[PDB]
Amino acid sequence: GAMENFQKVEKIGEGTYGVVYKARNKLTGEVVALKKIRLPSTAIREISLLKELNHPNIVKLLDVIHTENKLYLVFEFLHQDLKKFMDASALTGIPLPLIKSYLFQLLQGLAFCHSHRVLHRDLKPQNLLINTEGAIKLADFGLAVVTLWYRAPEILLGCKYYSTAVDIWSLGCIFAEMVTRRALFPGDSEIDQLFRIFRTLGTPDEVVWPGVTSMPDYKPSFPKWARQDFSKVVPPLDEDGRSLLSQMLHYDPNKRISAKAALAHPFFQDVTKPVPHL
Ligand SMILES: CS(=O)(=O)c1cccc2c(-c3nc(N[C@H]4CCCNC4)ncc3C(F)(F)F)c[nH]c12
Repeated sequence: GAMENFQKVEKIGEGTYGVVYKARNKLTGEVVALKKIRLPSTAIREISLLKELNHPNIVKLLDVIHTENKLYLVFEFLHQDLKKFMDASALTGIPLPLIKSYLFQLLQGLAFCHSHRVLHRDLKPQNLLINTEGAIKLADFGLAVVTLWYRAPEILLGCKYYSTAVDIWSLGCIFAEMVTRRALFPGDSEIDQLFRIFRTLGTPDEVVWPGVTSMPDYKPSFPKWARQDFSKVVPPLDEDGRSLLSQMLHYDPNKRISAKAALAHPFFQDVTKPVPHL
């Protein structure tokens, strides 16, 4: 069939959706990442739309193959991801110029996506792919144990209708993690995740987040924790970085900085594109 054209090299992982292989296209010679999804006409169209969402900081969707109760997604292959790179840089830390470069590129990717009203919905270090050229790319565009660490509070509080702000939240959480070498909000249940957020950022109220007390899963019985200083949260990040990060972690989605506006932030005045040691 269609899949005879792909020579499996190795299983590279497995997710909620399905299994990912490193594979070789026998006709093009291309090395690819191949996702097998076990099985809808709406997914076929919504995924096919991702084939046109092409940007240098988005992993390239080469092919959508719907054959025989199975959907295969053929993607560009990259050798490393940010979770593994973070782990390999634990003793030393990712140098700030590279953190900055990565954050900048990811915001370009988001800006592009968000300009087309496409949300990612599920940014996490594992799905941010890096190469030897200094590039970082968004992968695994979510459609609409699964990690909760990068989930925006409006999602946790039961907002049915996400805005692009959910991605900015997630990227802020990733930025802080690259800086501190520890996850910002490592929740192990939805309530633990929400309360970890509250313990750092203050339990939100109508002052800081108009509408919060009407949200579907908002409970008046939530404990009232006070906000901590950001200088406590992400030392030794500089004032530009902390200012940007605070704007990316605003509780209210409508106050949260956009990707486009983040790209103009003074934090990026001295941005460069270093090459990492992989
Ligand atoms: C989170 S999961 O279960 O969905 C999953 C499992 C395994 C690989 C992937 C990838 C992926 N991985 C690579 N490379 C791997 C190489 C090994 C070090 N991590 C990166 N290259 C391209 C992709 C592509 F986005 F195109 F699908 C995306 N999601 C994955």
